[PDB]
Amino acid sequence: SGFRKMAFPSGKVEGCMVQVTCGTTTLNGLWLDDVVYCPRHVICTSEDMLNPNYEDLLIRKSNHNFLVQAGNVQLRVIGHSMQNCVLKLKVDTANPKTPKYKFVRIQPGQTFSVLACYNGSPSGVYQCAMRPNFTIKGSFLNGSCGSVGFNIDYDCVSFCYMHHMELPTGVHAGTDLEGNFYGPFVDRQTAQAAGTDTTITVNVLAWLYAAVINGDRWFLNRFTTTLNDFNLVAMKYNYEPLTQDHVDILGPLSAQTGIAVLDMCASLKELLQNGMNGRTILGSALLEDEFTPFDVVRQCSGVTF
Amino acid sequence: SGFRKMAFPSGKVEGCMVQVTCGTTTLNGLWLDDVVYCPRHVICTSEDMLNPNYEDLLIRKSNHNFLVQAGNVQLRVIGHSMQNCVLKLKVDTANPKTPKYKFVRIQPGQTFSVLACYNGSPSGVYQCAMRPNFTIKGSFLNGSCGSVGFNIDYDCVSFCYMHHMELPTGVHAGTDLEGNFYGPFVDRQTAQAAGTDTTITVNVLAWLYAAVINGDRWFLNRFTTTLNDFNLVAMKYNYEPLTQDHVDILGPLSAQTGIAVLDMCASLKELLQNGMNGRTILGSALLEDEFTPFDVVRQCSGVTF
Ligand SMILES: *[C@](O)(C(=O)NC)[C@@H](C[C@@H]1CCNC1=O)NC(=O)[C@H](CC1CC1)n1cccc(NC(=O)C(C)C)c1=O
Ligand SMILES: *[C@](O)(C(=O)NC)[C@@H](C[C@@H]1CCNC1=O)NC(=O)[C@H](CC1CC1)n1cccc(NC(=O)C(C)C)c1=O
Repeated sequence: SGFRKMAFPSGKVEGCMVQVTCGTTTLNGLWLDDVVYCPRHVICTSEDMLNPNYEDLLIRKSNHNFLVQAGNVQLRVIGHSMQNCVLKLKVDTANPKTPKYKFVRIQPGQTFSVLACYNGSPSGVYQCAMRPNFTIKGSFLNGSCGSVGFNIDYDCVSFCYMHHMELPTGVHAGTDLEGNFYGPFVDRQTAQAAGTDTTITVNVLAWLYAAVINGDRWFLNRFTTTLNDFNLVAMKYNYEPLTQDHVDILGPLSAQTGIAVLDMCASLKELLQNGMNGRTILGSALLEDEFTPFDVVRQCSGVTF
Repeated sequence: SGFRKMAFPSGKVEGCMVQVTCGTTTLNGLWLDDVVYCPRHVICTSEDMLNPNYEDLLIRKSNHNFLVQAGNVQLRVIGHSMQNCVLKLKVDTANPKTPKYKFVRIQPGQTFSVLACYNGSPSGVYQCAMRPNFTIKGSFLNGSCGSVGFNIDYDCVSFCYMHHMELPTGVHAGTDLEGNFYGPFVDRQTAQAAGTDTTITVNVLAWLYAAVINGDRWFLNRFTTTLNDFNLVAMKYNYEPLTQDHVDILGPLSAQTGIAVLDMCASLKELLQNGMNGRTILGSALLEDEFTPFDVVRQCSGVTF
């Protein structure tokens, strides 16, 4: 028992991280088979940033401009290509440690582990979620770019994110591994606002089930509610509307704990209307919406990879 | 920018994790060179737990009783030995992936990453701290035992913890890698209380510096205080007394942020006396004492391993 924020192990992704230099700018890249992926903004200077034409900035580059270092091993680029906002670099050697893997585009609310890298070298690891505004509350210094977000399904590593930008708010935007941005963001140094950051209601609810399971259950309440009724109170506290599909998802928790979904929605509502009044749940003095149903399952079942 | 709880990468420790069966009971062990370390309570049955004599439970064991599985590779035990509350198993093969490593015994307040394992297989990773009561707020299901806590110093992996027990509170106790328990705990199923869990003041202060650095600075206060004065207010809020050595440690933060230690101690005091009154710091609605000065440095500097 006990409950914490925890990431999948990094191990598998560590051996896919490489350093990529072009011009001066060096950042991180990801090496799978005979391809190294990275943010295309590696070809830009601090000036190009303000309004780059990537197509045209790229014509003036050739394979040999792109230095790719695997610790000390220098890989030869024998081809290159821009896919959306990523660059794909054909290289001579295939990665001996390439795991099973896939490129996924997660839905908002979905969580993933992030291995933060500086200069191809991984500095640390943490879990975060694709916030409803399509940002993420990460920790990314300069040099962090091209670091990635991933899930693991026993063997298979799912790549959901590649890091590109920081926003005025101290939050981050980035791409799937096909290089399309989550949200409306562009890889340019222009003014860009997040949008309204809402709470992932379904994830909050699971966090409650996890609480129950761990014998933090004081916030349980005799009241029940209806779906429509509860959403009225959600919308007003800026909570993502809750669908039938969200309830479905919370079924196995619901079953296990003996607490009906809507009774848990009742208990939540009263916490919105009445705050936490000082107390803590699982040590957190606020509500935590960066845990999927699945995350909770995993951690209250002890799954491995 | 941004700030999160993040662990070192696991990678290096993953390749040292193995499964150890004796009797029925299987748990995790750690394989360095030609030795596999694990909690000695692997030789016990659910009954032995209530009051085992380990010496005598052990005489009736021999090398072949101890099954050690590295994925599928079965290692041959050619020797065994009890060190305090751990068992050391001489085996035929040395671990090809053994990194540089050391056995450390951390001080209370010190943090470390934990890679939680079930059946030699690592399920996930999180950071936690040796609480002043010598417990840790972990997430450990049955089968988690022998999972370990570690730091990394570029190359060198420092082993600070091996997991053994859960306590009535949903908290955990365990050993250094020489097998001595942190705190007064014993590997037996008897009644054991944590003791008073105090807050790691010095770590809180660094978390504030990290806040400042990230432009959460509302809690900054014109007042200053004295060391003796502030401790009076600490003791009463159950905060670890603050030494000169703690101030020393907070120097480089102090310098960088331009905020004197005692001015930060002033700002803290008022947060004790006045609560957070609703607001959040770095998204946390309480004070976070599971970040070392060093942790903060690392994350606001981008160090790698
Ligand atoms: C990345 O470029 C990197 O690590 N390069 C070596 C990364 C670094 C950021 C600094 C702090 N945390 C980070 O994520 N991001 C940027 O530098 C990006 C590059 C992308 C192509 C734009 N970057 C550059 C310039 C300006 C911005 N941001 C803004 O203009 C905001 C005001 C919206 C930016 O994100
Ligand atoms: C560990 O034994 C394991 O994983 N074995 C396969 C581990 C499992 C715990 C269950 C939930 N989280 C855990 O950490 N710990 C125990 O089972 C320990 C073993 C040590 C030798 C005692 N254990 C066994 C029996 C009873 C207790 N605890 C208590 O009696 C408390 C009431 C103090 C215990 O920790």
